Amino acid sequence: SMFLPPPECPVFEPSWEEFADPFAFIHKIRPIAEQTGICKVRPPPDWQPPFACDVDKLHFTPRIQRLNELEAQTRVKRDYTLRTFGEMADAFKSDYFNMPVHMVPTELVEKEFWRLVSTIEEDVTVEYGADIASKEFGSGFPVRDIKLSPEEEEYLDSGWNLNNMPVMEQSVLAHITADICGMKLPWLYVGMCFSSFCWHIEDHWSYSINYLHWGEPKTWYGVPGYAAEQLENVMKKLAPELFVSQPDLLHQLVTIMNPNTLMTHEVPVYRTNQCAGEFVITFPRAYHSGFNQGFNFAEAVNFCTVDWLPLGRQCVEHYRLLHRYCVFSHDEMICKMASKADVLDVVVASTVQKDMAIMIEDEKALRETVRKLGVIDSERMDFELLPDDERQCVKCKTTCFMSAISCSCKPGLLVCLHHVKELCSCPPYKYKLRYRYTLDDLYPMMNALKLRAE
Ligand SMILES: CCN(/C=C/N(C)C)C(=O)CNCc1cc(C(=O)O)ccn1
Ligand SMILES: [Mn+2]
Ligand code: NI
Ligand SMILES: [Zn+2]
Repeated sequence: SMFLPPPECPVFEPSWEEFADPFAFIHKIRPIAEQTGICKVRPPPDWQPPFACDVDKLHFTPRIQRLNELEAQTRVKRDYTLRTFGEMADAFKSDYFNMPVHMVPTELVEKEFWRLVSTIEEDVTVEYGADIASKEFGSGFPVRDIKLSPEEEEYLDSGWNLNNMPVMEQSVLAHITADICGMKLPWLYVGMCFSSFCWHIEDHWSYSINYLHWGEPKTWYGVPGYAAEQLENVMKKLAPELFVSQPDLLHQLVTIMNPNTLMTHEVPVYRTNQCAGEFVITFPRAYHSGFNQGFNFAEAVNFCTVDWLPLGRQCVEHYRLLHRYCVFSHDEMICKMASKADVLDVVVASTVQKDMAIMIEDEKALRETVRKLGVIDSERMDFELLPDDERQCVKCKTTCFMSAISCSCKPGLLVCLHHVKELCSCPPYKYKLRYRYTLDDLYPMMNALKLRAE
């Protein structure tokens, strides 16, 4: 009546053989899990990585969260150690319910969270150590440096050690060297009761893998990729403030919204309580949100497989339509992988080859189009050398790589080939096509992938 819990998302309990290879396992579950957006994976009972960080020596400054439904919050933002944060978090939850922490039922915390965010008259604020870079704070998983124990060493090379997943051969980012805003490095989340993550999808519609190392559960809500635009239409009607365009990547607006509201508008929503030692996997373009039941410690990483690759291209097209900034150039990634065709995994090579064929035919059509507009002059340009802010389309903000148009009248400015008319006031003969590759350069790059693929 007040809150109706969404149905449970799928839970998988792989055997050790199934678990050994995460890419194979994630591909196998895709038919089921992509219908729910999120799923939970319980590792085999003996897979128990030991936790390595320290409670007194690592510091962080958490974000302050006002728990108000539909209120705009920025997606990324007093000093605490893990010890002092834990003391604050435990006292908060204990005092809130006047109970011991392990006695507060998860169902009650969930009901209370949704009551609390709905009520104007409540002004409950909490703190969340969110989006902490593993660079500075260190990973919860073992990494090669401190002398590691034999127990720690068993997990250095695990496929489910989140440090390794981005650099394994079946990762399409394995041979990519640009630093990509942390898409290959894990991020940490130090939670307390009611600290929350707003509704969002991942950069470039990537997967995410999320591991709860220890503490009280993390409650999730998830929506399948197929329903993403449904959800966005519901949210735009109820909170249009969130859909006004932002000046950069760091100004993304997000919010808390009751999943019953989505369910009332026929958006499918699934839930789970993720406990210590369990993974949650989010699928491409799968909206998710949630909150922590109490003091806890989680680690997550973006993840990009051969299954994701075609969706990556659709994402950048969607970003262009919305005038939203890219984290990296998808075409640049594809061309980097083509330049390493000889060392790619053969299934990766085959998949890149297919995406490259689409890229080449689209580029051919765009170049024919701008030529018909009277852009005659051209010059090769190594787009990859330019900082991102020097190669964004004036109009749609896409990061250019394959080609762009420049104008001697407006020095430094570029547009992508969809927006030739938006660059400058001057006639078309004053423009120049700047291109990374000739069409004749591209066909052999694609053939190398084909040879590798066999
Ligand atoms: C892969 C980690 N990541 C990238 C970090 N930022 C770009 C800094 C994310 O944005 C993950 N998405 C936010 C989020 C946070 C939580 C959480 O607070 O536990 C759960 C699910 N998703
Ligand atoms: Mn996320
Ligand atoms: Ni437009
Ligand atoms: Zn453009």
